[PDB]
Amino acid sequence: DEAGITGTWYNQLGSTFIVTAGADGALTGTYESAVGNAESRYVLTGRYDSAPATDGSGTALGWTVAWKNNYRNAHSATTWSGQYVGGAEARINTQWLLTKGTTEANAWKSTLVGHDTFTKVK
Amino acid sequence: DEAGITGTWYNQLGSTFIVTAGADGALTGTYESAVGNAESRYVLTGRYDSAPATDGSGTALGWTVAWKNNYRNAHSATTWSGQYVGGAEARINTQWLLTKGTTEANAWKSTLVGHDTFTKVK
Amino acid sequence: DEAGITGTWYNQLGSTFIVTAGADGALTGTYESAVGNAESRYVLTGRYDSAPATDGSGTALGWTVAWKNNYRNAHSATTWSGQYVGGAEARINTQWLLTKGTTEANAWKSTLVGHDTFTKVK
Amino acid sequence: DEAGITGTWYNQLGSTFIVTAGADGALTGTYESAVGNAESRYVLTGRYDSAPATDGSGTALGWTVAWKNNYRNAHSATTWSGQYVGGAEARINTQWLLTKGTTEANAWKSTLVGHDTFTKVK
Ligand SMILES: [Ir+4]
Ligand SMILES: [Ir+4]
Ligand SMILES: [Ir+4]
Ligand SMILES: [Ir+4]
Repeated sequence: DEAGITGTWYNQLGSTFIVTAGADGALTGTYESAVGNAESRYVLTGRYDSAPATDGSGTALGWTVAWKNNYRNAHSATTWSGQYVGGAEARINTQWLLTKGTTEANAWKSTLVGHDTFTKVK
Repeated sequence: DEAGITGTWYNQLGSTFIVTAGADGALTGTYESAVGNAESRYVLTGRYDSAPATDGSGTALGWTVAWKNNYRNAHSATTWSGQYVGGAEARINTQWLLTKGTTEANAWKSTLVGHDTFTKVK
Repeated sequence: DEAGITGTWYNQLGSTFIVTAGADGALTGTYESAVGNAESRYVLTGRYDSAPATDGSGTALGWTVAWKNNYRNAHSATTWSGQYVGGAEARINTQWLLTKGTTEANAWKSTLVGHDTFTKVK
Repeated sequence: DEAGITGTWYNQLGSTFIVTAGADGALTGTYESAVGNAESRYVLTGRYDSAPATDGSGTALGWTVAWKNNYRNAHSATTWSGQYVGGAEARINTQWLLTKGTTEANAWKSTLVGHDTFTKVK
């Protein structure tokens, strides 16, 4: 699935996700959010199962973005956990955790949860 | 915090997390779970905010492990979203998402959620 | 929104959710899952904000189902946290947590996470 | 476990959770948060598995609080999904989802995730 994951992806919020899969299971690329305190590109890095079960199952994968680059620092980070589903309508369906730096007093409200779907089009 | 994150960490389940922080905000290392379908070490990769707010806030960070190495393939992946808290009792408090490859029929039950705390001792 | 929430709802998995809103903010009804270890109806109970912000915001709400009734006991429970969005395309968008009874050894893998969308049609 | 769940519980944040279990599997009571936009008591309602597996497994359960009462309205709701563990150190370990009413534009950032542990003491 190294081939199928590599490329440009778009989510329901209009975010852009550009990624390269390594044969060992590495994922490198950049992310650009369409929402929130973000601006231009951010590095992403991750892992994917480089030998998925041959039974029509998705390919598990994950990545992280620290929301710091040359333009802004949102003092936060998001990780995406999900699976790549290939074929004629190729999808990466994910749930994500966004954590932001907080004082220990405010740690209870430090983590947002949500879900994104990525397609090759739009 | 590049200095404080780098090193060996242990969580409440007895898992071992060895990590190196880059100055640009990179996190590389290996993970060894004490539970589940895992055996020996797995690559991890991630991002961390390399310039945290000076106000006593934690440092946001995240990483991913694809549960595939030379011994086993659990066809799954876990991402950790959380923050590093330094000082005399240094902690990485996280929530994690574990996704496993599934058929689209079973995608509703593909994702486990939980939380880990890492300390330098134990 | 007491009026708009009350009624029969359907989610993307084909599940059926029948609910009555009280004026005090109570939610009572029954749930029938289309997937998993479930069969016929299960009681649900919950709360909703009975005075939402007049600014075009959704109405926060939640409910719980213990997966035990006269036919089966899945020894689990699911809670839905989300918001009701009214108008011509009325939606309840939720994320859900499904916890199952486990031994303390297996507690790390006790909780599934996912998301459901409910509409009045389909 | 109807007996063991009923009573007053306290979490790591210093919140107070007073609950009555019905024999059918109902949970009614009040919640008082020690943090956030809350003040005095809020109704809670929920479900619990009223016949847990005899194998040393926890008892699955869940509840909801809409953050509206006579004093304040936070336009939000939280659901707790978890299990009751009895014995000499009785615990309700939960993960929780807090959703707040938002505009559809801001729905991506509407949901906080976290975890609470409740004990009978402190
Ligand atoms: Ir979806
Ligand atoms: Ir904790
Ligand atoms: Ir959705
Ligand atoms: Ir805990």
